[PDB]
Amino acid sequence: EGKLVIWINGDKGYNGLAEVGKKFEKDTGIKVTVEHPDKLEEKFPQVAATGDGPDIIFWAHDRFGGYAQSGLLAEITPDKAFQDKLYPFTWDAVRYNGKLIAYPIAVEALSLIYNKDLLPNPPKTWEEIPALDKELKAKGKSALMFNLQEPYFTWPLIAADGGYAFKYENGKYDIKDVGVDNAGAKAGLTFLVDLIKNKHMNADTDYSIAEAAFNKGETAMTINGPWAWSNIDTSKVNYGVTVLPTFKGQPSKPFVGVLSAGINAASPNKELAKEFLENYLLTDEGLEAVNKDKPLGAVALKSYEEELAKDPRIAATMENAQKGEIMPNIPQMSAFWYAVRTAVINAASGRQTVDAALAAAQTNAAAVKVECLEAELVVTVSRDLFGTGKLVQPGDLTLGSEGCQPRVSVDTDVVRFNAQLHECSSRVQMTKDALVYSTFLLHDPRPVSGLSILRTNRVEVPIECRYPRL
Ligand SMILES: OC[C@H]1O[C@H](O[C@H]2[C@H](O)[C@@H](O)[C@@H](O)O[C@@H]2CO)[C@H](O)[C@@H](O)[C@@H]1O
Repeated sequence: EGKLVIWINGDKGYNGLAEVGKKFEKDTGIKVTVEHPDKLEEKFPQVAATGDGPDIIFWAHDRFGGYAQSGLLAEITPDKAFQDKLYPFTWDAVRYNGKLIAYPIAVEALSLIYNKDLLPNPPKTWEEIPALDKELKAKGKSALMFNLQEPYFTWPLIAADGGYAFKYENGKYDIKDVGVDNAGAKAGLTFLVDLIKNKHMNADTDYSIAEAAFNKGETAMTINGPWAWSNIDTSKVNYGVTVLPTFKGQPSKPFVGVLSAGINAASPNKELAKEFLENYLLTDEGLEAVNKDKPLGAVALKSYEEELAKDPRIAATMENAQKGEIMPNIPQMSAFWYAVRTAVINAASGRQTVDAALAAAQTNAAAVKVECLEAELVVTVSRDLFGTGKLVQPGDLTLGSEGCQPRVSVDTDVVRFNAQLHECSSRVQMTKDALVYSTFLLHDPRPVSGLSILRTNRVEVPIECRYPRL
């Protein structure tokens, strides 16, 4: 106590935020340490639960609903005055069960970035790209390259024809109705898989690779957010930020993220944190510092938002955001992201059919929660697997092959597997960055007693853990 530790992703303007801390230390004498750990969104909950963790954590609003439910977040109490300074849309994003849990910072959205010396006219539709690629392939270039390793980037396409995360009905989200295995999704994803089959794109393409490609002018287009602009400005590439291409006449639907800053419920400096955020970061001078390092896009503060609205890049950001859908901040979000992530990855690698991959993503997102530990794996399965109300039995569930002998625990609503990674991995591989331990969870009620007909209750989902190669 007597300082502030802050966590924020590595792709954000952490250097600018540390400057806002440099000022905060000068005026109050309290030192601010800004950190940018990898997987900090998965790590925060882990440390915060043990009383530890940073004072302030930065991330899109979608994670904070889970945090608040786990009791890891202190409630924020800004007065009516301070509230008027921020847009009502941004406050809604950080509200869970009728409470304010974090401070809205900026509004993010994925935009289409093109290099106009290469491509004066950006494609208005996705379909135009397969052909536009052949033309560029002719002169040692590629049409499009972006991060295929994160569902955040490929979702805008999948969600175009009618893909959605959770059905919002009657004023609430139905965590059992997930729209990832419908025709709209399959369409979007199928198109993406085709691109990789057509070799118009590489399945192993991730953030840095797509960044370096576009920044070195090796590709005409890329998809990314405001934070990316800083590095593209330094590469002195004549680029442009425009609306995302439409898929089958329908516009791409990106998830709208609202960069938020929460306060650790176990943080001893709650008052100090409230000061820094309200009275140092959320001001014209504070947001300016960060924005300069890495663009925040459309800031939540009305005063500094209007000053940046002139920027055509921000305008295109807002346009895509307008055509997109705000992320739910419900705790089931993480399950959703994992489900989709695994889906896209398996499909793109041709390891699964689009129809199968999105089928498993359906179950995963609804019924399954995977937790990856150092040498250990935890899989939690909803007993109401199908949503029929008929609870499955533990003996019917099976993790991995015969060698996998996990410790099985059974609650009223769940069945939990604790498995050793070494014992339970059916498949291991290496990516640019990652070691991937993979396995499957299986529900096989058979042999059954009655005549199994219509819908089959044999379900198999992918269980995967990805670890950074250091
Ligand atoms: O891809 C899954 C991922 O999506 C979002 O993460 C974004 C984040 O919102 C952006 O600020 C920036 O950091 O890019 C991220 C994707 O690499 C969700 O916020 C996150 O929960 C989810 O895991």
